[PDB]
Amino acid sequence: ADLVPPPGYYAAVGESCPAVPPPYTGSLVFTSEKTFRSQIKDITDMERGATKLVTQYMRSGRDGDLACALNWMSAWARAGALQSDDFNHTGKSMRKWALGSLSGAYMRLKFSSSRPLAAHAEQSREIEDWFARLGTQVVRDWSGLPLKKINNHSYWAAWSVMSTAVVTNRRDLFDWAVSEFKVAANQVDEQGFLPNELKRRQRALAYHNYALPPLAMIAAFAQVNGVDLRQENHGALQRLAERVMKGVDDEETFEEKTGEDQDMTDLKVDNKYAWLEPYCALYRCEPKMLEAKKDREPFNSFRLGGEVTRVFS
Repeated sequence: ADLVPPPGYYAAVGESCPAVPPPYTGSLVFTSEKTFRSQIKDITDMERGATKLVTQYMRSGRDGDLACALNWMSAWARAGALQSDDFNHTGKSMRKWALGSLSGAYMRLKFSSSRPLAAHAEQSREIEDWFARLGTQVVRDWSGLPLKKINNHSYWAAWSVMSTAVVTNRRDLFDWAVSEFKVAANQVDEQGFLPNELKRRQRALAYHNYALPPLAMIAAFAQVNGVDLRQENHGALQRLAERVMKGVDDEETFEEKTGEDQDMTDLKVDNKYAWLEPYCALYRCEPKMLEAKKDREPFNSFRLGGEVTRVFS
């Protein structure tokens, strides 16, 4: 049967157009900060602008908004943007993040019970082929790695692929994302830690928290296509999630494991707990987990397709 997203992505619509950043067709050889931000400017201007044009069409229904979202994505699609075989770790990291954001947003157009795309067949097909080509490329980018190398980058890659899988109806890509999810569930030790993110020393809590959104989104998407991943490695996802919340409350447990006082800069912002939306859709959340969900809504996370609250509701 055809791959589907969670119920929320079938939401009805409602219920000019700036010039498109030059499509990035270059080699993806970037610097991992002011330099980095500048090298990836057209990619950043794309991922934010397209997502916000989708968001605003889904809210407003105005038919110019749709035209503009599809002109933006189909320009990049038609041009073969981010397809290069010349890449470094940072450029392949950028390919998958951009796939992640744009496919996550376009999902709402693709599956809305309004059928916005019924009028835009050609441009829609240009965009789905582009996402499938990028999805096939991401798979190559993060395959044949030993456990020592499999970390947050592989998890977010697996989400970008899953998002692509459902948009393009590609079971090959679905299956890859589920396997990657399985590897990641197995990385979760008896205590709910990921050894590789324990290497991040003072950032190990932040990086543990950064792993939950991709993994929870993959579990949410797998479940609506009949693949329940909630009990993987004795409920590893729930084990990792619980452990992350004990840590954000009480830092000490991570300081004890890493021997290091934890930087709480990336546990500050509300966007960074958006994983509570798909997680509490999957697991019976306790009042400490539902309260953190209640007070920070509604979540906007570009990297997950924008309005995450609206699609888990």
